Amino acid sequence: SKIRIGIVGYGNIGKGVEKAIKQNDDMELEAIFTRRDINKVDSNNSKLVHISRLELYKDTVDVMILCGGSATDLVEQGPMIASQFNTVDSFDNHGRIPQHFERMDEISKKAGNISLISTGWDPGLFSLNRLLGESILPKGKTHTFWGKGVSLGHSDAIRRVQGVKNGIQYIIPIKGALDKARSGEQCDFTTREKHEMVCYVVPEENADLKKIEQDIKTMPDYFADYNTTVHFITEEELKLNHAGLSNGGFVIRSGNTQGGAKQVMEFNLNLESSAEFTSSVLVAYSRAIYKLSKEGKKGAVTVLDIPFSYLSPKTPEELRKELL
Amino acid sequence: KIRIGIVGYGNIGKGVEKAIKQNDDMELEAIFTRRDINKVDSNNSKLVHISRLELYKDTVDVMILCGGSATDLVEQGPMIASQFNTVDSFDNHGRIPQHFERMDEISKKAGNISLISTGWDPGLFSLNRLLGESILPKGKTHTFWGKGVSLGHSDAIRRVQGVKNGIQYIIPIKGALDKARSGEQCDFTTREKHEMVCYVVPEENADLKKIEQDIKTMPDYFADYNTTVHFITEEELKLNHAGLSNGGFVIRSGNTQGGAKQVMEFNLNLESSAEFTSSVLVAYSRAIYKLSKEGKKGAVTVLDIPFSYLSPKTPEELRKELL
Ligand SMILES: N[C@H](CCC[C@H](N)C(=O)O)C(=O)O
Repeated sequence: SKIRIGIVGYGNIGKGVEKAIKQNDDMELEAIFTRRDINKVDSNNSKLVHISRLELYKDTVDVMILCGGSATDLVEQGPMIASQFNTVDSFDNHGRIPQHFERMDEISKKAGNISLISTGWDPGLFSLNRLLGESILPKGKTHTFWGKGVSLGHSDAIRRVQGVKNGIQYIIPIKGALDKARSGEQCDFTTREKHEMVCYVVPEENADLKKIEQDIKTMPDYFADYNTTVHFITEEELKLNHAGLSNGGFVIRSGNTQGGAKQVMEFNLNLESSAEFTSSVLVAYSRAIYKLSKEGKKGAVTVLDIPFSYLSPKTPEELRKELL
Repeated sequence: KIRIGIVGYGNIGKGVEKAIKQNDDMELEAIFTRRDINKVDSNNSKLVHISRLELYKDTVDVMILCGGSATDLVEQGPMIASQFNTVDSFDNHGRIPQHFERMDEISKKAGNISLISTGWDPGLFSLNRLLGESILPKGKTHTFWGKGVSLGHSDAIRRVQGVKNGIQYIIPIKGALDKARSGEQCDFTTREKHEMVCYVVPEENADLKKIEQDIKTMPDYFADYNTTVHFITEEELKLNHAGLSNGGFVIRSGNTQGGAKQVMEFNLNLESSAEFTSSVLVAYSRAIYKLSKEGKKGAVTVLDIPFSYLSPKTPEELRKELL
């Protein structure tokens, strides 16, 4: 008796999910659904199944982990899957989360299924820690920083600059801000104080380096609001040292107890592989959704509705004896 | 609206009284003390003798037990749980299983709900050890307790022959902490993680100071750690040793299929450890109040409670704001 997992999308996250399932003995991968031509990419990939045959697996999959891919169904297809399976997704558009929740709720309830929306590290683990911080310390301030990581949007922006062959951008928490937040003194940080941006650019022959540096730094919407540093490197260095697969971040609650005592709570992540970590979170939550589906839970839920006990394959007794 | 009863008025109890003030949806019904019935520390309103506990039946929604002990909780916990929903911070890890069993039986029978062992450890740290373990199944977990008193160890030394009074501190070792955060994974010996520093006020009848170091060779408590012992006067202790600050770290260093280094960390830096525990107890009382109203009965731990239950905000407000 194993939890039967199904993966939709075989991009970085889908591949990571397949790997993560290998680290979970209570789980088994039933199929990986892709839009790609199976006849083109197959032979031993027994698990690969064309997306058109997804409906044929509504009895073989307990939880469908939605790893979109990078198309469009990364927003409108989950509702399609929810109508036929219990789902788990990492919908990361914070501003549109309330909308996605409503749509997924109506659909999952209608189909008698349960859908977990917006899990991963952010949304997900960071969300949980923001909630925990303001709940434990109602009087104080919450600060979320997103550790060194790439902003695809900004990398595309860099490439539009005259004289730029190729390049990459990173957003990085400023140590000074982290130190201040971590101390007891509560304060509100300006955009410019929380994060800085570092770019690594490969210039075209000639180009005018100083002009590129300024074109990027004064770029509105992307860099204008942040202290930005531009490093000029070769194409070789770019491929070698900027795969851009790592990330991290910090969630800090700086509060005061009645009396002015400084109380600080911090949660952070340092991920060599952002995608694989997100996949691991997705798989852990699949165990939770499975348990909940079996209890008869219907509708959409978020990480905020799920007790951590559901994330473990161990029994309640074992947890209270080992970890509490 | 949520009616809270505070049981015990030591540091945690005092902290709960203040923390309740930081929560609009809560009200303090009374503070129950075991101080002599005849004359208390100023019988003024708030304080009420423990004998009157029974009279508050149906006027108190949650009884927060602030009787920092555990041994006392073994018996006092069940007694209260048979009359009210309860929340405690039972901190003896080894005996948590027994405590849970007893409180569960009692609360179930009385139709109440009892949250046991919340606080920062057990409690918050417990939640993060579980989280780390679930998200990164292949890896190692390391818990460190920042510089602060280790209460029990203070009592432990107060048991040494010739010790009038004293205090001990546990201090993480920077080296182990850095390694843990490195994501390399590696077992540590108790001695590699923390060191212990004691400050003892000798009951110097002329008592042997060198023998006072029974502390160092003391099984469990010390000996497994490099322990330093400083002798001082009750005057020095009282003024320079108000071991109120504390903290800790819970680090999970793992690898995902393929060898990618993934590190998760949760830590606390508390100027007032007791008041922080007090805040944790109050937030969880809100969750217990809600669970009770839903019909939940029996014993629960922080591992069974969704984080949304800790907030007075609506599920929609949380999703729109924090998700
Ligand atoms: N006191 C708790 C947690 C110990 C955690 C500790 N073993 C570590 O993670 O380093 C227990 O024994 O159940």
